[PDB]
Amino acid sequence: KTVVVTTILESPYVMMKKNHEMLEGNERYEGYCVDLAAEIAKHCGFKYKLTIVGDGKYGARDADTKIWNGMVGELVYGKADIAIAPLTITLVREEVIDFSKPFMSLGISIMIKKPQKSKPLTVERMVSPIESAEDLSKQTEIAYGTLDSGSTKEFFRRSKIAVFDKMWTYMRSAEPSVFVRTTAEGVARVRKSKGKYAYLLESTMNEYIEQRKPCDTMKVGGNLDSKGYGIATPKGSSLGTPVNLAVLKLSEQGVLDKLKNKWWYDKGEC
Amino acid sequence: KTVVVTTILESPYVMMKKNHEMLEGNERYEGYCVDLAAEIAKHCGFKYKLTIVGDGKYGARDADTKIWNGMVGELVYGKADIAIAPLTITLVREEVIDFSKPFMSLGISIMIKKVSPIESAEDLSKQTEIAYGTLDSGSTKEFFRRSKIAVFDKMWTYMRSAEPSVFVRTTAEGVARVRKSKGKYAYLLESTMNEYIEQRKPCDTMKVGGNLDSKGYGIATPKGSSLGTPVNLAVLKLSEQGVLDKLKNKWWYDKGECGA
Amino acid sequence: KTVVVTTILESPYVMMKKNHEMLEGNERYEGYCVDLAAEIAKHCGFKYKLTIVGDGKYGARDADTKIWNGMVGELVYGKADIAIAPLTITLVREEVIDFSKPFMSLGISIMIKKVSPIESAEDLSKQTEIAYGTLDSGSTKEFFRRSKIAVFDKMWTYMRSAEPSVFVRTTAEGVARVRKSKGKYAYLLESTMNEYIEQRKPCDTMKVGGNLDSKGYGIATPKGSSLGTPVNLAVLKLSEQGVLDKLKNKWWYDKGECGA
Amino acid sequence: KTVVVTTILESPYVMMKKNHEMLEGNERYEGYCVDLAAEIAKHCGFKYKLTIVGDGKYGARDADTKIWNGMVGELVYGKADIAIAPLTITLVREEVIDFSKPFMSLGISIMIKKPQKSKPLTVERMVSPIESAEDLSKQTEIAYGTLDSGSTKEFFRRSKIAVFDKMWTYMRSAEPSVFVRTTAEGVARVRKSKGKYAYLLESTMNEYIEQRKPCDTMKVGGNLDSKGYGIATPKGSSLGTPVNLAVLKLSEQGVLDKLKNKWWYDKGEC
Ligand SMILES: NS(=O)(=O)c1cc2c(cc1Cl)N[C@H]([C@H]1C[C@H]3C=C[C@@H]1C3)NS2(=O)=O
Ligand SMILES: NS(=O)(=O)c1cc2c(cc1Cl)N[C@H]([C@H]1C[C@H]3C=C[C@@H]1C3)NS2(=O)=O
Ligand SMILES: NS(=O)(=O)c1cc2c(cc1Cl)N[C@H]([C@H]1C[C@H]3C=C[C@@H]1C3)NS2(=O)=O
Ligand SMILES: NS(=O)(=O)c1cc2c(cc1Cl)N[C@H]([C@H]1C[C@H]3C=C[C@@H]1C3)NS2(=O)=O
Ligand SMILES: N[C@@H](CCC(=O)O)C(=O)O
Ligand SMILES: N[C@@H](CCC(=O)O)C(=O)O
Ligand SMILES: N[C@@H](CCC(=O)O)C(=O)O
Ligand SMILES: N[C@@H](CCC(=O)O)C(=O)O
Repeated sequence: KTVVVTTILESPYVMMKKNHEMLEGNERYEGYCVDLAAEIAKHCGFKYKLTIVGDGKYGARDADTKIWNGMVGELVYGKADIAIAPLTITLVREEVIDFSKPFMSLGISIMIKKPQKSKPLTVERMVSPIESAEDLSKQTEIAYGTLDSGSTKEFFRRSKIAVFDKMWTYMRSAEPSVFVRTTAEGVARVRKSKGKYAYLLESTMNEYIEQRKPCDTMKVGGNLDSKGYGIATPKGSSLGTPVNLAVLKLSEQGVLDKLKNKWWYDKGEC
Repeated sequence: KTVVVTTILESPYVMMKKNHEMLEGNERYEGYCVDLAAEIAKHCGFKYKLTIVGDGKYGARDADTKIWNGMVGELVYGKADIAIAPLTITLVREEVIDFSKPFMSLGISIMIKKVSPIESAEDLSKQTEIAYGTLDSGSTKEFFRRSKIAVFDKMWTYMRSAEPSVFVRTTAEGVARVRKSKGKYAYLLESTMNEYIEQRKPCDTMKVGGNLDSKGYGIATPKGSSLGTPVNLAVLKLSEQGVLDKLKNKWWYDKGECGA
Repeated sequence: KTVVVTTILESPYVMMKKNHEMLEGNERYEGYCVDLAAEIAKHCGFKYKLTIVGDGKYGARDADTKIWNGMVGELVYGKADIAIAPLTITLVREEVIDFSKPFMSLGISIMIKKVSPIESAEDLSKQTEIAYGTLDSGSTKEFFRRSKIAVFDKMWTYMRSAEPSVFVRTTAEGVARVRKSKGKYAYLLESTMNEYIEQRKPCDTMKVGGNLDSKGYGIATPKGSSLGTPVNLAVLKLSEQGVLDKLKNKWWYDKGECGA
Repeated sequence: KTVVVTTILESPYVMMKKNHEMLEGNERYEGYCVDLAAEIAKHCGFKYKLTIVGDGKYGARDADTKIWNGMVGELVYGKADIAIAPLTITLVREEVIDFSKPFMSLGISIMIKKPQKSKPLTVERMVSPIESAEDLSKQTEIAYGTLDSGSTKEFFRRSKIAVFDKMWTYMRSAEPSVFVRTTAEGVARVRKSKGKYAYLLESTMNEYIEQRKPCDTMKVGGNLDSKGYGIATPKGSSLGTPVNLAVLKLSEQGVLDKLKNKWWYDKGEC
């Protein structure tokens, strides 16, 4: 029996190959997550089929409707067996699905358009109007937002820290809406907003986008928190312990480090 | 029913208080792990008693004996109910005990005395002038022993065949040996311990290069115990509430007895 | 019995003089390989005739047909008696023809137009901005095809799946493509050819990095022929007498039509 | 049946391990040649034993008696089957034994004691009294010699080049004898002669000795010629073709390059 591996289209985790029109099956996709699935299969023998989540969402719970959407919803309602995707381990998600040990460490970072070089002996220096989350919250000329139906938005919603609470209070009543539907949409907003929009995304995606052309964006400050990506399985499933053991084996063998190096830094430019 | 909490004396995780002679119970202990244990107990809602492991070892399996020692042995053999200590999450340990989600990130680092010719670990393995060792009965030693990476294979080949014994009994003794080696001995240890040592007086040791790999400390529970899910949710809630970051800042950088 | 010698038009190995239209026989050819063939004939004591291979290919076997072309094909199928030419000694060729001892050392080198950002082979593979190719039906292409090293595997994967065809038909064609690419294309060729090109006008190309590997040119002879031992002894005698070094200096640095 | 592999005690080709007193068999020795023999065995399956030539000589054709000695001699007379050792491919040797493709390139170089750095804005410069071979031949205040019963001595003996002929003419009638019995003896002579002795050895050994402590010797100029080391085998033997094919396989596979890098440059003490 073949199990369903749900995932989301997000570079560099899951990207379509250039010649993907003539290919079929799992060979159309490429990235970190497809290699992770291949290594998981190598550890524990099973047949898997790569599928993309229908709504293109990571997962969230509506307050009034109380139905999980995205990959978490797909896993909860039995439409998938395992989610090998950049899914953030959160307390609310852990109560409805099973998470393995983290395979990648990350944190919430800020993305802004890279400032032009300041000419004024004849040294060149780069100065950005945002240096930390606190000054980003204090100012009001640059709008900021997160990804809709994501872990960062829920983190800001349920944060009792004064700075993060202030940012959330600004976000919930910002006209026009500062929330985006996709990471690429947020990066496009940052690029075309001429320095008047800051995107709050994970540090891994931020660094990856900064490492590729045209590299007109930069990451400012440090990470707002420390989290991780976990492989998710439904509650009471027989694939949880083998997946956790496989992740631990890959971590000890150094496969994860080599995968990160070959998918993030060996493919950068500029 | 009071829950026995095994732990090890390792700064800044667990320390003996200055007036611990005139104190009883858990009130004679201080550190990151003490506050973490207090918050875990508050979240779960149980009474706990802090106990120090009889042998100052984290845990390992002896060859041709298959007997666990340290806090891992204290857990597999029913002598303890939970282990709130800087216990590295490893593949070998996870097959006998239940680990929660990591609460602190870390990695293997190199500590030398205060140009830094050694720099990275590859250059350290490329030079026989400087000796390097690890802590015995620890995750770093097992990581080096089982490593299939070529560089780490050469490092393990050196350590296993070296006279005198390049391994050390305790982390404090290892950093002392580094201090008194006049730049001839290098210590391999956890990144958090290295940072804590290098931020303290006399600040005669420094950390060179990045982390060799990345692991985490987890709260360990006996396999099949009923405390695994509650402590896992407690760790997740503490991480999302910013408590773990504030505790690390309090016990690593708030004091800062050095100029940096 | 006149011995048919097959060779390829490559500089400075074989050239068609300047007034070849008014010359017949071997007198219309010049170069390192012509002098080497003259020395080999003088040592062994046989009359020889220089012929140019019909197709300007060094030699390879095509998949699903198992037919050799070029000088290797000229030797395996009995069309030639000996091959004095810059023929790289390779494992696949050695199983079908007899190679003598190498008479010239060489290696695979990278060249671009006139500090180079490309630097070594690893950085060249990493930077997708610059395209790199290889001569068709040569030993470099087969070296990259059969290579199991990861970096060379990436290079070969790029070359096979490249649009337009990153390969070239002749060495001069690749030289011209590098010259007219304005620093966008890099050529992968032999070290000796690279040095000869870079030491000639207009001196717009330079060799970067070191040598990817180390190989040698050998005098090829049909398998199980009576000429193998005499030509091997002749090559050894020429090497010990310093004739090969003298010829290389004459044809590589004596002229030197460049600013260096 | 197990064949006999004859070797020479030369570093870093064949070296004894520190704990070689309690070891037996092929595990006693270490170096480049033992790994070469192991790879040859892996390519073509056979059982081999490592022996050291009795007289400790590479091989030379003794005049008058016309009897070969050393590794070449013991290969000719049947007491050895294959010589995996730094044996130079020469015309005289090729006529009595078989030689494979060269597995390592080399040349004749000059070894002199490293001079002290010159005191003279405040830059420090290194100046040596010998820069090439012809100036070494011209002067007479510095003695120089080669290895007895070696390939370099034979090369100088039959060389018709004017400068090499002049060096040979000086060498044959030099008292006390400038020739040494072992490479280590010549290096000791260079070190203890306080700049009044130059040792002519192969470039590989010269570089290896340069890279190790106390590194008080240096190589001046360039190689006098271009040669190579071959895997010798008796004339009309069945092991010549498999040995040649294995050498080609190792060269194309990159094994030889990594072996040479690990033995010569990885263990650099200076
Ligand atoms: N450098 S990285 O982000 O690619 C990365 C991050 C991590 C890795 C491995 C790598 Cl390569 N393994 C750890 C795992 C190992 C054991 C301890 C924590 C989990 C279980 N999680 S992690 O700390 O999130
Ligand atoms: N900054 S730190 O080292 O004290 C640190 C490190 C980590 C924290 C929290 C903190 Cl404060 N939480 C994560 C946990 C949270 C959820 C996602 C990964 C695990 C489960 N583990 S971690 O990445 O090892
Ligand atoms: N200096 S050079 O490249 O023209 C050159 C290169 C080489 C020469 C001679 C010269 Cl002049 N001879 C050797 C041969 C001689 C004997 C030892 C190795 C082979 C057999 N091959 S080589 O190392 O490929
Ligand atoms: N760089 S090195 O001296 O260790 C070295 C030197 C040589 C190598 C391989 C290496 Cl790694 N292979 C060549 C061989 C390969 C094929 C072409 C010439 C011989 C047959 N001989 S070589 O040119 O003498
Ligand atoms: N990785 C997040 C989504 C990305 C983001 O919110 O920035 C998740 O799994 O929910
Ligand atoms: N904290 C580690 C020990 C430190 C070390 O490996 O030196 C463990 O629990 O195994
Ligand atoms: N001279 C080489 C061809 C050069 C190349 O590989 O580009 C040969 O004989 O195969
Ligand atoms: N390699 C040489 C010996 C060393 C030398 O003469 O310098 C030989 O095989 O004879």
